[PDB]
Amino acid sequence: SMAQIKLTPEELRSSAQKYTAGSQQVTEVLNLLTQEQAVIDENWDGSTFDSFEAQFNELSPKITEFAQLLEDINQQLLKVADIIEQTDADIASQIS
Amino acid sequence: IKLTPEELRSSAQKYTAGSQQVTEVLNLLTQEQAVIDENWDGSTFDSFEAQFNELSPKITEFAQLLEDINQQLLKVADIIEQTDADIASQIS
Repeated sequence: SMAQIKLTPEELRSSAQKYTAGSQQVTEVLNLLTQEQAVIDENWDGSTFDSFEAQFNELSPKITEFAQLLEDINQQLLKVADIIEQTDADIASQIS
Repeated sequence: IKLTPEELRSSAQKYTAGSQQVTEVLNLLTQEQAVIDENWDGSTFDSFEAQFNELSPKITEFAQLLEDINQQLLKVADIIEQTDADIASQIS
């Protein structure tokens, strides 16, 4: 329902940008450190970081789930923003 | 350990910077989730709100893990640096 949305198309698009920037950063961190984790693993034998590696692997899927949620929110806000903007265009031109 | 103290410290820096960046994103977008909720009445946005809220605690756990890894890498680096100095002194 459009009556419930108190943000303008431009405001929706400003918010959206924060979510996509956020998604990209979280992904950049995850990928960088996923790699660090392997550099360490390869260059360090023993069980001394086994608990860290297991906690990391277990949390990792939560982190990719998060990055994709943020990107999905960006996409939805963008689409809703276009819909509302088009609604204003139509009301202004089709209503006398 | 095939890694020098310097390499360990360079790696540690990445974990702590990553920890901070992940936390900053969570913080910014937690605030933005509240702005949208306050400015979008009804239950339409409830699904995105719910997913975000469920994941939030795990994002916090993840940032804390990165900082813990950072701190241990730094401790290990200190230990190995003393070892390097003792070996060098012994041979010299």
